[PDB]
Amino acid sequence: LDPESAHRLAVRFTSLGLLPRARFQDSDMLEVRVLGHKFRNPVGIAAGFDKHGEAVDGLYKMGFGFVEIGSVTPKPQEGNPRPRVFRLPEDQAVINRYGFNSHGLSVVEHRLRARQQKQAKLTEDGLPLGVNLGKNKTSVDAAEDYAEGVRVLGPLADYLVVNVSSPNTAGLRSLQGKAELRRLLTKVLQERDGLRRVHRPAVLVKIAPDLTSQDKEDIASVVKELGIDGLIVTNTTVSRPAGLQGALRSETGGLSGKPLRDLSTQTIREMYALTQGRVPIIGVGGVSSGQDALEKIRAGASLVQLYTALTFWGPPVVGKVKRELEALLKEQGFGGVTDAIGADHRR
Ligand SMILES: Cc1cc2nc3c(=O)[nH]c(=O)nc-3n(C[C@H](O)[C@H](O)[C@H](O)COP(=O)(O)O)c2cc1C
Ligand SMILES: Cc1c(Oc2c(F)cccc2F)c(OC(C)C)nn1-c1ncc(C2CC2)cc1F
Ligand SMILES: O=C(O)c1cc(=O)[nH]c(=O)[nH]1
Repeated sequence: LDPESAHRLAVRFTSLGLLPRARFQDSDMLEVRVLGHKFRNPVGIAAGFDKHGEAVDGLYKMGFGFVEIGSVTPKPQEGNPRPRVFRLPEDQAVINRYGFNSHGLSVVEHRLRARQQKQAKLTEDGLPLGVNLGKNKTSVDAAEDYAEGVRVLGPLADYLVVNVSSPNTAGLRSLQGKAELRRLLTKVLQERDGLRRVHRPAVLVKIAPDLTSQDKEDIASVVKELGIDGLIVTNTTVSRPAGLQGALRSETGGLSGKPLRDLSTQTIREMYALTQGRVPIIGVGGVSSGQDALEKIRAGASLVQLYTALTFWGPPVVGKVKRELEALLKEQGFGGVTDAIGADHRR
């Protein structure tokens, strides 16, 4: 099985509930209140596993405390030619250049509408839903693509993600620069504020691990100025850290998994400091263990996500991360996850 074939089968099996229901019962230690919601546990599935919102209920069954679908583009688009996903088994890493393959807003809108009240119950029970918004390859006006996403899927989401950090769409990461970023996020927040109160989601910005010090300072400034609700830190890296062994290490695309882990943790640490710990962070990149999760929480993450670990450990990795995180919190004298958020910054 090539990686993309495995991905398609994984989504199909998850959607059909063909996996053991997670025996691990979440303790009160793992509960987090952030972004106006209760999260039963802080371990989410990152964007790019369920791009088209086909497997949401199966992912809650796997034991995730929250699910992020997408990225979703306004119009349907095929993304890049195959092959476009590469396994680096020696590195516990993946390189992908999917290029925002998307069923598009209308198809995803109808899928989420079909289970909207089921989701309202799950959200009330501490299992929220995120929607990650992308832009079409041929789009002239990036802000209008994101605005369309807010209008169509904002009403169906607990939080929205403005993905300005895909490495696989020409000119996208340049939306991370200051004057353009202020214009883009002002338009996104105006559109969000225009939705009816019960349909009004939190808005987060998802950033690359590949930003300059200047880029990070500029993002922190704009996020505080505009009242952005949170940051997702980080997307995949276009860097190739020294020591990658995989034969496929020089494939074009975003690198995920263990080689991204500490680059992502350091970006969390920097963004927490630049926002004075006042901007909730979802920490993501190379999480495979309770230790990986707690390092991101101590660096300033309120929640974490994983993806690549699923491809090396399978579905059991979710319960593993939760059980190890609970054990480490007890060992280090934390009452719960909330007490550990940003603990490294208090020395
Ligand atoms: C195959 C693949 C597809 C992805 N697609 C998306 C996407 O559509 N939108 C997005 O924001 N991030 C996407 N990501 C990035 C993940 O959400 C996450 O930020 C990154 O993989 C780091 O987490 P991990 O090391 O636990 O996989 C994708 C990652 C992979 C491996
Ligand atoms: C998470 C996941 C599986 O694990 C399972 C499961 F073994 C049973 C049910 C659900 C699952 F997710 C799996 O099982 C293969 C189909 C045997 N593949 N896989 C996987 N997922 C995503 C990708 C992305 C391209 C990078 C690649 C993959 F290999
Ligand atoms: O669709 C993709 O190529 C994709 C998008 C994104 O945000 N991140 C990633 O690694 N791949």
